[PDB]
Amino acid sequence: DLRLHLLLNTSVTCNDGSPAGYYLKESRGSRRWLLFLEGGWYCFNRENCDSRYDTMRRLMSSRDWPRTRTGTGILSSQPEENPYWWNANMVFIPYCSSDVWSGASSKSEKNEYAFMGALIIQEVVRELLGRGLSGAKVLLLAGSSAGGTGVLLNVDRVAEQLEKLGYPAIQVRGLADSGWFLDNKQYRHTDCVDTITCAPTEAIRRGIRYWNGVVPERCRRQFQEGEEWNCFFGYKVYPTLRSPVFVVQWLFDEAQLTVDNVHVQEGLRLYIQNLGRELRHTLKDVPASFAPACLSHEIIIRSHWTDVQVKGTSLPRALHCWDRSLHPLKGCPVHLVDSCPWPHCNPSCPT
Ligand SMILES: *[C@@H]1O[C@H](CO)[C@@H](O)[C@H](O)[C@H]1NC(C)=O
Ligand SMILES: O=C(O)CSc1ncccc1[N+](=O)[O-]
Repeated sequence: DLRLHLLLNTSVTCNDGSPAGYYLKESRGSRRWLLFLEGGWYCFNRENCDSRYDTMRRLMSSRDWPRTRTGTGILSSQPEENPYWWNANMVFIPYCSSDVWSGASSKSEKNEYAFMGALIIQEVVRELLGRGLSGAKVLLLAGSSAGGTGVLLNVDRVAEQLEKLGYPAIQVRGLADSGWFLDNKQYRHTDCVDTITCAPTEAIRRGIRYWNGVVPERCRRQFQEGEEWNCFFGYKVYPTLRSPVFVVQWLFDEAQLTVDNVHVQEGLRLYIQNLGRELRHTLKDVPASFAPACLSHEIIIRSHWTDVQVKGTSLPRALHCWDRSLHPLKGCPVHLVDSCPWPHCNPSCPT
């Protein structure tokens, strides 16, 4: 079990102004720290944030959070379930800012909701430093879905924060799971007239303004004012990052298909095959990646995350090989992208 700590800086809040927080399980003597960002979409205007507040309130508020959570998958402390980092210090950071971890805005007379995802991460890091993180050798910022995009948006800021605080020896790395999206053509098209019809590029453009969203500095400098939404797309932001980042992405991610309006005749067959080919292409020059040809969503905190393999190598093995590479390796690969073109052409895909 990981134990809840609400942030001592109560100005760093979830959407409704309740304190943000983190769940922690320390591992005495380990100098590895895993900070995991939860996912769960986002909201981008008053109306759709209000709807999310009614039926997804745990993603907008800490008022009903339980005192503990069980660590699963990469957050498990059992080597049977987590061959990779079972002995690490484990941190689960709940997603309660609805801003893809990008926001830097407080609730105020002008703002019904606070969007503080970028500041939540910084505050968690700050408060963990007094709880043992100061002695760390590696801080792996991991995340799934919107949390995986959050890794891409925040990993270099965590590195800069620790450098400025006087901890240049902590190696900051990122693990982005299911957060590598394409701003591709939808299978069927609708103009952005409401929440359902609004494609992510336009929803994110609106969200950035609504959240006071922030993106990594080098990416911001490339795309400039009004175009920061580009930095939410992994293939565009990744080349601007300095921290080592391992990318986990199903070739046929269910969230990608959702925003593409895909729910099989020749037109759709070709669409799906082209999606997989495009995703594969974006990963060609990503040296640490794991991209199985499956229709699914998230992997790293699932209890059976050890089951899927690409070219005979599981994700926990690939992550271990990545660790070794950061000290090519014989029989210990880190770039694992399926080449077969249809979901479940890999027999190890989740059932
Ligand atoms: C609390 O968090 C806010 C927002 O990130 C920050 O500006 C402020 O300096 C923090 N205060 C303390 C005492 O850490
Ligand atoms: O959290 C989830 O399940 C999905 S998040 C997502 N999905 C698709 C496109 C963009 C995003 N966003 O977060 O940048």
